[PDB]
Amino acid sequence: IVGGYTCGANTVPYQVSLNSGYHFCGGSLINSQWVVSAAHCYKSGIQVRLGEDNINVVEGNEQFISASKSIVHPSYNSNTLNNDIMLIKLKSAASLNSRVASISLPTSCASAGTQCLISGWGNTKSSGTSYPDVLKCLKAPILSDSSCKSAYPGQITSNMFCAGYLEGGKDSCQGDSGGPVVCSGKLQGIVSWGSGCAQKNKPGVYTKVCNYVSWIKQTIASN
Ligand SMILES: [Ca+2]
Repeated sequence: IVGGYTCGANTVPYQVSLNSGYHFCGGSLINSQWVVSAAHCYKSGIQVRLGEDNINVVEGNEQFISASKSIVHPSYNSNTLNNDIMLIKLKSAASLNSRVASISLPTSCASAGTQCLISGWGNTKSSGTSYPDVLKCLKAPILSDSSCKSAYPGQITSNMFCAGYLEGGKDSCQGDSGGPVVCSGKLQGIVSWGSGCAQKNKPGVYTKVCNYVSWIKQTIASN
């Protein structure tokens, strides 16, 4: 997260870190057994780390649970990033309390101008590289479809939206991938892609979660 703030420990209780020997992506806990992330975060051997603040220090609220199965969206295209969503099942159910909690799925799509909270352990610099240990947060608005398409000609599908600031300076970044965009207490986006980070006229692009609620629910019901 570039141009954000330190969230505070366990203030984003649905935020998970996906670990394969090291943090590599965010995700969002959506029930005791299941995490939503980006398909471009797929790999084998994932351990889901819930209750994290400092990802390099055991602070007392962690739950580390290996994934039993990952399901990339049936129509994910890794070239275009269309349908950049993946479900991860935990081998055991997480213990839920105020520091580790699921986030609700949307019942309706969000509109441009809605304010959201984007979070993660990704790079905090727009030029060069610095990875935080503690969770970072950014409040940002959803942008109009027309401004999103104008920013990224030929690239924005109906399964994507832009959020952030066209002036630059405030965005998600590498290592935030897969993590949440939460608006009015609902998971509306997944950190997906962008050109660099926090660049002028190049906002963040996010998977439009409201399009996937049917698929998420039916997948959970049978897996
Ligand atoms: Ca920790």
